[PDB]
Amino acid sequence: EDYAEETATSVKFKRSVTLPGCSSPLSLLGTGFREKKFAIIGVKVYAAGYYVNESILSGLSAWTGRSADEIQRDSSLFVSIFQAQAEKSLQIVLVRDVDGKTFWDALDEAISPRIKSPSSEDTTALSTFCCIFQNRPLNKGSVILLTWINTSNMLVSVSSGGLPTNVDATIESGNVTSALFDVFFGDSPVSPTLKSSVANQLAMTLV
Ligand SMILES: CCCCCCCCCCCCCCCC(=O)O
Repeated sequence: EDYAEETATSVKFKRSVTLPGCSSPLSLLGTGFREKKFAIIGVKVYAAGYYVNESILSGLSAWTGRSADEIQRDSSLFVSIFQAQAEKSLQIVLVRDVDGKTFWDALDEAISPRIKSPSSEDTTALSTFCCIFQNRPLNKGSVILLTWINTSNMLVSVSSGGLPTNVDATIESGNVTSALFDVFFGDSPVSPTLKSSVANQLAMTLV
């Protein structure tokens, strides 16, 4: 159809989308959910959809004909996706309210271990990134867009509902851009389902 459904949360993701600051429409490559245990039982925090400009597919021809499992366990393939000279974006849709401390804790846990010694440029990028979320309630239904323009530039947008239409911030930092990608597609993805979904789709596409 025109929309895909994320199994666990039932959140719908349009298969082809036009995103803020992106010239060409992007195609949905995978979906998944992120769950976390704050107390006793794990709960679903958000649904996520990863999009890519179809132009990056040609750049992954070295992996043609590989299985989903081979693709999933190949770090070089995901690094190649990150390095591709095209636009990619992650659409996060909150399925529960997220308060300030919860948000900062998660951001710190994701960034800090990956950037032990931030450069002045990284600090500036992170400050700009955080400013967008400061004094901003992240209630259920909120949509966050993390768009990769290149290996060092990202466009970030947030809405309280519906796909953002504006670019809230543009940041420059290879370390921050790389760190955020690793959060979702590295060895310990926060959303194993999202990574597996992307791997499966790539296996079908790189045939
Ligand atoms: C566990 C609650 C976290 C709330 C997630 C809100 C989405 C913010 C997107 C910015 C990326 C920050 C990386 C951390 C991702 C994560 O821990 O789920």
